[PDB]
Amino acid sequence: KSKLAKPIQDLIKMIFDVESMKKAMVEFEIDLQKMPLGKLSKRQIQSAYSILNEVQQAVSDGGSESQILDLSNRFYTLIPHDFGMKKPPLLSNLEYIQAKVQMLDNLLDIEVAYSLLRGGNEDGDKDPIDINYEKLRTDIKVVDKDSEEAKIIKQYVKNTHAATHNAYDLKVVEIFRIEREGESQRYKPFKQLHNRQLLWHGSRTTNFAGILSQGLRIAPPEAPVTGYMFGKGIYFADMVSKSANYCHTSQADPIGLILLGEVALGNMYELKNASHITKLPKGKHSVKGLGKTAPDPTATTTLDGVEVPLGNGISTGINDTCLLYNEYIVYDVAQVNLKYLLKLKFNY
Ligand SMILES: C[C@@H]1c2cccc(C(N)=O)c2C(=O)N1C1CCN(C2CCCCC2)CC1
Repeated sequence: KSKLAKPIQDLIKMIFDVESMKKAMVEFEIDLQKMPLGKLSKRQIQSAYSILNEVQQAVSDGGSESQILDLSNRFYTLIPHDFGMKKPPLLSNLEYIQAKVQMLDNLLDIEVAYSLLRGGNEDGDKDPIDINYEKLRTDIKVVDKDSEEAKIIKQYVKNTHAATHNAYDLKVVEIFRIEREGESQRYKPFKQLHNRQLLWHGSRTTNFAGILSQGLRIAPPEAPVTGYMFGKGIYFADMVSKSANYCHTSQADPIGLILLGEVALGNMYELKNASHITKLPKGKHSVKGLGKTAPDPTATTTLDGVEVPLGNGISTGINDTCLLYNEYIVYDVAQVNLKYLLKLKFNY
């Protein structure tokens, strides 16, 4: 049996849950009878990405309906969908194409998790849980719920829930301290930057195998450029609930995982409105999209020399902005050191 503490064992089981992967696929409207979990491949997935890129361009540039039809058929022949009774939606609007891009990002992470699960179980000595754990190449510890550390994170959760995000309250079930192999080393130069902040990143549970094993990643050149409010990078929030939203929990499935990462933001190219950044201005290290509401700066604290904006949310006096709440973007994967993973209970 495993010598990993119960919470960590539970975590590993959650991350590698096969039923979760299938449910994710079903929700994406994939036909699991024609495309089962065990048939997902990296190559076939990458290919869908090019079709979506092409059809997005066609729509954007006013190509022919038949170009669009032709591309739509190719996508669906490659990735079989089940629309049940309904007629298959064509790939002729950008909102839908972006939804499909999102699906592909999730499928890739699911392929990663499934391949890891099914590989390298050769050692009959070690408990399967520990074998799977080790595949995450991440040192994980339970943070004691009655430590100053735990106390600070709990407050960050408590205080920074948004007003408009009132469908649920949020309880911290468990806090893991995590350290991905080689990440400290990768991050080390950015310790020289100022304005290092501890920020939220939410994703579906089914992404965590890829995230822990591979770190947070920036979208391929191959993926359409159209859906990203501030270009392709890694996005974080200072309001717990704006990130928690991206867990895709439900009353039916109320348990999610969310990250806190130290993010080396340096000098922030502050923005109000959409813009596809490809290069950052002179001596800027990150982007901040400014929001109408943000934690009160007067409450911000320091955890291990990283800023924790755990104040209750207040008006920022900025109105000429689209966003309701802040978000922060970096453009180099090395500018992130993940610090904690929280198991969250969404009380709807
Ligand atoms: C931007 C926003 C954000 C802000 C702050 C924190 C987060 C976070 N995960 O915590 C997130 C987050 O996830 N966001 C998504 C980014 C990807 N798009 C999609 C657009 C179309 C192409 C596929 C991607 C949908 C919204």
